Amino acid sequence: DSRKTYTLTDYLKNTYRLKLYSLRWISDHEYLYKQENNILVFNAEYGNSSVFLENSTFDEFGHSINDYSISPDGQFILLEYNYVKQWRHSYTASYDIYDLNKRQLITEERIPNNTQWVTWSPVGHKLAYVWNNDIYVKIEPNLPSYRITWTGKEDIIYNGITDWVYEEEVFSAYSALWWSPNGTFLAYAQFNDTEVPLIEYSFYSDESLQYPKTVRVPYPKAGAVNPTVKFFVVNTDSLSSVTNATSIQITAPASMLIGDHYLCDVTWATQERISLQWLRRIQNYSVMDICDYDESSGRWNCLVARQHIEMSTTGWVGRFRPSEPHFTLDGNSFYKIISNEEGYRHICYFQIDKKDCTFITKGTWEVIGIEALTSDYLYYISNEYKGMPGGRNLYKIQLSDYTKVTCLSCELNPERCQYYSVSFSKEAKYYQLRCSGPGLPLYTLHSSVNDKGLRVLEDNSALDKMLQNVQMPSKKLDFIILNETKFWYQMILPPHFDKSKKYPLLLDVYAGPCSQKADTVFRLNWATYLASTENIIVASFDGRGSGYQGDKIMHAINRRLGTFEVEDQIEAARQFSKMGFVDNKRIAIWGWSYGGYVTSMVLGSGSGVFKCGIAVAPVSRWEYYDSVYTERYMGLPTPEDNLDHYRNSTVMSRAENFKQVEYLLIHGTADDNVHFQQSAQISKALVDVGVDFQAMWYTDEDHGIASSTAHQHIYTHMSHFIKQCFSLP
Amino acid sequence: DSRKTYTLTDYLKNTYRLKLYSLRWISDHEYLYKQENNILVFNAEYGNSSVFLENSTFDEFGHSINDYSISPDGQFILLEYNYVKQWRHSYTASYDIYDLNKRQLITEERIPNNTQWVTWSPVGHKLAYVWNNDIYVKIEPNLPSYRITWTGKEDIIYNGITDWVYEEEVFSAYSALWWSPNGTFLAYAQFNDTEVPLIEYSFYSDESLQYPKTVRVPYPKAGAVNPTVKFFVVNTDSLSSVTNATSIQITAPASMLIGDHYLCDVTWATQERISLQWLRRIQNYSVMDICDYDESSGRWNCLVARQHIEMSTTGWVGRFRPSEPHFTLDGNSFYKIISNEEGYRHICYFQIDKKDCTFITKGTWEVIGIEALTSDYLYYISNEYKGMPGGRNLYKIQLSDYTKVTCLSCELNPERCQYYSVSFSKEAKYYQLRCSGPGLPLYTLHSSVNDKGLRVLEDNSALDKMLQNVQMPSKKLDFIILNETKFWYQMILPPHFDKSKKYPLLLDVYAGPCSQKADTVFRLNWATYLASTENIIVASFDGRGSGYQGDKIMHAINRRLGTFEVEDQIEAARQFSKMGFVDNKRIAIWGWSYGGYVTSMVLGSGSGVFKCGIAVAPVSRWEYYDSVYTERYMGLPTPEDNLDHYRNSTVMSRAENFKQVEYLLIHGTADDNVHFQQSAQISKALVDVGVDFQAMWYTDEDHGIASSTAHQHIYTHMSHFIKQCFSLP
Ligand SMILES: O=C([C@@H]1C[C@H](N2CCC(c3cc(C(F)(F)F)nn3-c3ccccc3)CC2)CN1)N1CCSC1
Ligand SMILES: O=C([C@@H]1C[C@H](N2CCC(c3cc(C(F)(F)F)nn3-c3ccccc3)CC2)CN1)N1CCSC1
Ligand SMILES: *[C@@H]1O[C@H](CO)[C@@H](O[C@@H]2O[C@H](CO)[C@@H](O)[C@H](O)[C@H]2NC(C)=O)[C@H](O)[C@H]1NC(C)=O
Ligand SMILES: *[C@@H]1O[C@H](CO)[C@@H](O[C@@H]2O[C@H](CO)[C@@H](O)[C@H](O)[C@H]2NC(C)=O)[C@H](O)[C@H]1NC(C)=O
Ligand SMILES: *[C@@H]1O[C@H](CO)[C@@H](O[C@@H]2O[C@H](CO)[C@@H](O)[C@H](O)[C@H]2NC(C)=O)[C@H](O)[C@H]1NC(C)=O
Ligand SMILES: *[C@@H]1O[C@H](CO)[C@@H](O[C@@H]2O[C@H](CO)[C@@H](O)[C@H](O)[C@H]2NC(C)=O)[C@H](O)[C@H]1NC(C)=O
Ligand SMILES: *[C@@H]1O[C@H](CO)[C@@H](O[C@@H]2O[C@H](CO)[C@@H](O)[C@H](O)[C@H]2NC(C)=O)[C@H](O)[C@H]1NC(C)=O
Ligand SMILES: *[C@@H]1O[C@H](CO)[C@@H](O)[C@H](O)[C@H]1NC(C)=O
Ligand SMILES: *[C@@H]1O[C@H](CO)[C@@H](O)[C@H](O)[C@H]1NC(C)=O
Ligand SMILES: *[C@@H]1O[C@H](CO)[C@@H](O)[C@H](O)[C@H]1NC(C)=O
Ligand SMILES: *[C@@H]1O[C@H](CO)[C@@H](O)[C@H](O)[C@H]1NC(C)=O
Ligand SMILES: *[C@@H]1O[C@H](CO)[C@@H](O)[C@H](O)[C@H]1NC(C)=O
Ligand SMILES: *[C@@H]1O[C@H](CO)[C@@H](O)[C@H](O)[C@H]1NC(C)=O
Repeated sequence: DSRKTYTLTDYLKNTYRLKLYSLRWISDHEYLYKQENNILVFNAEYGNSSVFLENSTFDEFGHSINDYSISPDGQFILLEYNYVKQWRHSYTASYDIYDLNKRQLITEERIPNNTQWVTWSPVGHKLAYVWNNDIYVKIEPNLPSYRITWTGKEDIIYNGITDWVYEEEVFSAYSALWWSPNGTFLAYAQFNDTEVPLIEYSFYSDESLQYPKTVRVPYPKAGAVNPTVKFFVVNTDSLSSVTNATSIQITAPASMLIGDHYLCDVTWATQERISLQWLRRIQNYSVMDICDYDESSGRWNCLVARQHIEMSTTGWVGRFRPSEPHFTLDGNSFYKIISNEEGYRHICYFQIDKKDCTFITKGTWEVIGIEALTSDYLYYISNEYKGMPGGRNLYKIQLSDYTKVTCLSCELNPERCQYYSVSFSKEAKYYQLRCSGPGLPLYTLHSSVNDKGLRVLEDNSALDKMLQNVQMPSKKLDFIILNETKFWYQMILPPHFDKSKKYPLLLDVYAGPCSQKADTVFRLNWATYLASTENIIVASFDGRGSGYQGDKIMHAINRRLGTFEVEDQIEAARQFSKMGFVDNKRIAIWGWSYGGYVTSMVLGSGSGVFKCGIAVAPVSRWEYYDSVYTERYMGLPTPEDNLDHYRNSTVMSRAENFKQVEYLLIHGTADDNVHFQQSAQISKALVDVGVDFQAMWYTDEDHGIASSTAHQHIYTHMSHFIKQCFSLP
Repeated sequence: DSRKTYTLTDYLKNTYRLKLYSLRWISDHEYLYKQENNILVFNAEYGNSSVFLENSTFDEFGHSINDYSISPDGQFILLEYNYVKQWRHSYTASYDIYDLNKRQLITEERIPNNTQWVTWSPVGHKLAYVWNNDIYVKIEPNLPSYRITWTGKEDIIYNGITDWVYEEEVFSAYSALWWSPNGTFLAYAQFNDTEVPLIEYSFYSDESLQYPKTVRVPYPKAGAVNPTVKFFVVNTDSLSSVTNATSIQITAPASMLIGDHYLCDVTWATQERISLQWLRRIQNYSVMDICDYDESSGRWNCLVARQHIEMSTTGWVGRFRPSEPHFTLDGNSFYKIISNEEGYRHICYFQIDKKDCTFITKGTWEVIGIEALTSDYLYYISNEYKGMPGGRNLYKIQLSDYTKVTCLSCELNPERCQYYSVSFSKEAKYYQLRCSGPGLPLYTLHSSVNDKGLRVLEDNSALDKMLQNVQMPSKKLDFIILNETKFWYQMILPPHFDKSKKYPLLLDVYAGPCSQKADTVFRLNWATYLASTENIIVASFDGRGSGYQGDKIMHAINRRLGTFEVEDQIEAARQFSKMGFVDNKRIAIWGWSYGGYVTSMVLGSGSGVFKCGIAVAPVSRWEYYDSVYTERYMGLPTPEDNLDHYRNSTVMSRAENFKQVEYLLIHGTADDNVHFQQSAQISKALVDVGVDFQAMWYTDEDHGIASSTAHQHIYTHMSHFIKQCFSLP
């Protein structure tokens, strides 16, 4: 075979790029698509397009624009620039608004610099933005903005934006604003972090900075004082420039107010009905309030009879939080994914006025998400097909007869496509399917009336032809049995794999709760290079604690992080080592983040299975990590709750057992998520017992270690380490 | 040869231990010594002893006693416990006083906990101590203290103790108080750090600490705002007669007050005469005031007729600071080591009111220090003997005839002993000689009346026996000639050194200004292991900028750090190749501190000479280092002064050239001296240009990386690295 292999440089320089087709639906019939930096509008039925915005119109703009956002009526475009990253989702930017009718920039009443968040209303062209932690509303892009809140205070009071923990662990967003469906009301949360302790770490910046600066971030570690939260709704149709806006508060239910709690979901039901879910700090009890606007009062009333309790006896509520309700047109009923009596996640149908919900799906598999809802059909994604928890397909269920379930993606191309996501148009007249494996990604457009496959948007033809000239690895997805339970694994196998030769094996671990590392997704990554060029098998295993297989598996690690999920990785590797094609003298393990924790726990286990391993930004002790995530799984680190297990599940306590392995420990110094602290305590424990190891800090890098140069450097360094570990003397 | 080598474990575990003879003179005739944890008092003349304090007297004390000190009158002992290290010299401790006459502890009016410094008066049993940054005086150990200052303020005002930079760079001590010779007056300095910027860094502490602490220290980096200083004298004899005794200020001379300046020396001359040396921020100009108590005004006056100017046209003043004066009994004249007209440091004799001094020693060699002064003789240490700048001997010069110079130590044991220090009794009636190489340390007692040897105190016989059975390395001390100038080097050579073989060479570097790494000292260290077990030649070289050889050499790097001292190390490696016993494919370089900087500069020079190197806690950019040290050699980092050279001598600017070498970078995270910042910027610059390298951080370790476990871990880590660098594959 004279073809080149998939090398480290190919991964690092992105030589082989997957093609995408990211569209944005603007109506029931049309979508926007960025082609050649021109924004085109497409008609879904025929495939014809027009140029909505020529790539040249902002040639004289002055700044490089980061992103575009067209108002829902197509009259305005928000130009985003001076982008400055904060955390995972948060950033600041400058904004300008361009009038699409006039074909001119608006120069009056501009959105301020250092704006923290901006959003169009869902209909028309109102704006709401947050600046210096306060909310502002613009009825028209050129008009003076109304100031909604006056309490905004850096690191202390947050209006319409989340603090650190709510951004990272609750909403997965900086935004804490929720327009009503037609833009009449703007709902928002206010966070108060007054008593929340600060994480502090050094930032070194450019060489020219003489004194490092100290970054200070309100961050509750497990057991610490949490932010408090309030919820408000303001009518944006009755604002005055003369009087200050009035925000109506909707207070949490009594069952929440008795102790610490969170706001975890906000979902508008109708123009005049809002739902909110609240979660106790002890995350096994949550309640939904359904609140109606009272025209006489001007107030929002949440009737007790419309209250819905969701709890768990085996673990926490929801995969990472209580799930999202999907309301019908009239908002009188709704659909919601919840754990059934057998512990599998399925769609339940609720009346707003009734306590008992009715499950409309069932079986030993799970609904992943509800994707669209019409009066006749609910569309959802599940891993039902072929009983493969790592595959994903689109289904529809007839609302008048639940026996009638149709798979819409299963048979389109079963050899190439077993993992789908979907994007529906405004009223679900059309949908885009995005197949992402096991073959190359495939984007297709369909119409809902008879599920016609209209056309192929992107089939990655170019890439296919290029990859033909490369010795690409294959992927095996299979299972092993442990106490009569299937647990799935995948192996990235070298080209020309020979079952009679012995290969070194790298165990690629994440293994966080609800994690899935064995799936049918096609990926070009570090593992691709390891298999193709270095002839290493890269395996991953989903053991106890993994998701999408029911709560019996998922909740196995409840109150018990660093136990079964760690043990199951060792057990999988033990079993892989007995296969004929695995060199048991050369088994390695690595992981990032949660997987760095598991890797570290595995290496300190004393198992003798692993010769070496690499931990990148690992958690080392659960009390160091954030409250919302940690306590979900661990409860509170007090003697009357779960302290003994917080204390038993540290990497540090296992330091001695590292004496018989090669360990590389890596961490960014500006990691705001898993603090450098965590690795600092590992290294010190190893030093204290006399264990040699390898280390690398990345100056000013965060949890992603994703700056272009650091990303190349880390993978280069880890490759040297693995190759050295696997070299035969 | 079948003897064991000197191994890493021998070094790390202190297998072969140097015996010391640490004595403390308590009078002209007696000294204290610890034998089997007892404290014996010795008669110097006859060698007989009694037990002064039984090793059992503080069994029921209830604390570990860190140290003790007896009042000069023998009446009390100060017991130090709860010792907590601060910087290089500073610490805090608890103190009890034990009455040696009544033979009981004092329980009344105790020195408080967290005391920063305490000292007995030179005579009697007065105490002065510093607590919460203020000075207190007890006339009697059991009576209430008199408060002296009320301005003390944590990190802001320091009374009687130094701030960070004065401690590290100016006084090499924490204390900033000075009792007059009979204890009447207490002089002290007051430091004001109000506007000095803070270095900030994380300290992680024990694993139990949930949030890391931020250590904040006033620390002026180069060109930043310095502390200001004031000087005061209080009459402690007046304390019990007056409510609040006045601290009389002695202001700096006009020539210092025009700009930033330092107090660099305080020395009492008589009971009523104090001398002070001040140094301009531009450290090539210093002024000594000599100040008399004016009995009729209660004031201190410094006559300009007694003011002495010390300046330098070629560099800074002094080796590291203007030298200390030694006053004759009457306080009307004094001796001082200063640079002569040829650039050599020699003893000059001054009358306090005549500006021209008389040199009493001369030659192409240097006086190291003045050790004692009697009415007839001055005793000093120089490197005159055999023109060996790396040797040290004690000399006696007759004050009534300067042609009469006797070397007291030169010929005592010429092959074993070429490096001496000395400890004189109170009125120099006896002296202990401490020989420290090139053979095993040898401690001997001598009487000044006749300069006859009284007895050997410690000869290290035990160790000599053990070392017979070990294949010890040898040391070659010699010179090479560059541009008509002698430049010294030493080599630690493996046992059975054969000039016909090619050996790997490690260049052990420091090379800061006035450094000396080529000397006659006997050391048991990492180099001993590398030569003995690993058959590596370990070399060091004293190039331009090195000390004890005159200002032509020392001042060569003036305003030009990171040039000649770097180039000369490279050139030294080339010359060691010429010698024909060096494997030119296996030349390594390493150093700590200034040596880490030079190592890094050498490795990024592009010379091709060195295969690999290790930098531990390096400086990387002069603007990151402290003002007093950096500015001494580099002046100010401003466009008008020396900014261009500051910017030109960073490690980071040579990042691209590290592609040619193997590099290991090591730094303690809690380094208060050379901030982790310095290594954080090296790593980032290397990541930025795509260079692979090895790294190790040491959690909560400081500049010394001296905790027991970290010390073993770092030398282990470095050993593996050097061996891998040198291995023939
Ligand atoms: O960063 C973290 C945690 C992980 C946590 N995070 C976990 C995964 C989660 C997530 C990731 C994905 C994706 F991979 F599919 F995209 N989907 N989800 C998800 C979110 C809500 C409901 C269902 C699924 C998004 C939030 C956010 N903070 N660490 C935890 C232990 S080590 C570091
Ligand atoms: O830590 C430092 C500096 C070094 C400086 N330090 C330099 C050495 C100096 C010193 C060391 C020694 C000894 F090694 F012999 F004991 N003697 N002296 C000394 C002091 C005053 C006068 C004469 C000699 C004592 C002060 C104190 N801070 N760095 C400078 C460049 S990298 C880090
Ligand atoms: C959006 O929905 C809101 C809420 O129903 C509408 O506001 C109401 O409209 C009704 C019907 O005309 C009026 O009688 C009420 O007085 C309004 N209520 C409030 C609270 O304002 C609003 O008209 C809709 N907006 C758009 C643009 O369609
Ligand atoms: C944010 O929360 C803090 C409580 O952590 C509030 O401050 C308290 O307010 C009450 C009533 O005004 C005072 O009596 C207390 O002294 C405050 N407590 C503390 C610990 O500071 C604060 O008012 C809240 N801010 C907002 C805007 O809601
Ligand atoms: C939510 O989790 C907590 C913690 O596991 C549960 O509280 C425990 O319940 C029983 C008592 O009925 C005992 O096992 C423990 O004493 C309780 N533990 C703690 C820490 O309080 C609680 O029952 C859970 N909620 C639900 C609905 O299951
Ligand atoms: C001892 O005298 C000093 C010097 O006058 C007093 O310190 C002054 O106190 C006043 C009032 O508190 C301050 O405004 C001055 O700035 C202080 N000066 C200095 C130099 O510190 C001190 O308070 C006196 N002590 C007693 C017990 O009276
Ligand atoms: C220590 O020296 C001081 C300062 O000279 C002595 O105090 C002086 O003593 C003489 C008496 O001989 C008096 O005339 C002065 O008034 C004193 N001066 C001051 C400033 O107090 C002191 O007596 C000496 N102490 C001892 C113990 O000898
Ligand atoms: C597509 O074509 C139809 C005519 O057949 C037209 O009405 C429509 O506006 C076109 N859409 C776009 C986006 O160009
Ligand atoms: C943003 O900053 C620039 C540069 O300082 C300034 O000229 C501009 O007016 C600012 N924009 C707004 C909306 O204030
Ligand atoms: C609105 O409220 C803020 C803060 O409470 C106040 O400063 C401002 O003057 C108010 N304006 C009016 C018009 O009431
Ligand atoms: C040493 O011996 C002499 C007697 O010759 C005696 O006076 C002296 O006190 C003794 N000193 C000690 C410390 O034992
Ligand atoms: C310290 O200096 C500041 C000026 O920076 C001054 O305001 C303060 O009074 C000083 N404090 C003293 C000398 O006690
Ligand atoms: C001190 O240093 C500065 C800068 O090198 C210089 O301009 C000045 O003349 C120097 N003083 C002496 C006495 O050489």
